[PDB]
Amino acid sequence: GSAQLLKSVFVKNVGWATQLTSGAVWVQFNDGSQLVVQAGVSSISYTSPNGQTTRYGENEKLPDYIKQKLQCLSSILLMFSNPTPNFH
Repeated sequence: GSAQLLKSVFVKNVGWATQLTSGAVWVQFNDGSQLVVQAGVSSISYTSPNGQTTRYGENEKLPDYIKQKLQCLSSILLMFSNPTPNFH
């Protein structure tokens, strides 16, 4: 793809993440499901294309597949661990 700047990021090419200016990251996976994550927040919103959105909070348990896909988001957290004044 011939493009300079991309506002979407592909994780492992298993999922696609859209960067929102409000600090929200929308990550869709290849299985057709989508996840909404807020920066700095552990409570995420998972949407399944069967018409089922479930909200995960720190007081909520993920099923196997949900935890599995959530694991891939760790890469973005590590990307924020890059030596920057916004990191401590």
